[PDB]
Amino acid sequence: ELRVGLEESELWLRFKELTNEMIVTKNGRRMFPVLKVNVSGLDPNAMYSFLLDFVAADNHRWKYVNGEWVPGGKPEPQAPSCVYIHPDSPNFGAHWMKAPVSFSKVKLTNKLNGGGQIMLNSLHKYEPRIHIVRVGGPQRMITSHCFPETQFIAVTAYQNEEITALKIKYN
Ligand SMILES: CC(C)N(C)S(=O)(=O)N1CCO[C@H](C)C1
Repeated sequence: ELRVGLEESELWLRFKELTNEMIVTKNGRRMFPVLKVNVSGLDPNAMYSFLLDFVAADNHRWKYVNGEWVPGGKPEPQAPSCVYIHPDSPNFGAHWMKAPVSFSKVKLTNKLNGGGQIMLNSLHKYEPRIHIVRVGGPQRMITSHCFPETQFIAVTAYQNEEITALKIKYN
């Protein structure tokens, strides 16, 4: 059976219990912590691409009000995020299972850009999600996995200084 697991969950849970924030910039900012995924149960000889997107967890704008995050009154439909292709893609099952798949080079932006960068809406809450994509033929398959532990609000600067401190402590 194809098994997907989060590497360093105990660390992500420190961020999650404070409400996690990720910086977005015009040119794009890399994530900390980095999403790292443990994958077993692939065909070592089959061909796969690893894809990363961000699901809007709710339809609301969030704001830091008197030391705490609160959702706004007026929900809007959240268009799905664009997909980031892991740069090792496409690759053999063996490549993906030999070490954690690390999305260290994805950059989160707030502006529509040349490409590479993934544009998110600031003050929206996101749930990272991967798609493992077995390419070509009649054996083609997608398996998707969400990482609730890795939820964050996109921000142009940190609001909760406890997050600022954890980011620095562990970087
Ligand atoms: C676009 C193309 C290169 N593919 C990844 S596919 O094999 O035709 N394909 C797309 C949907 O997911 C499955 C893996 C089947």
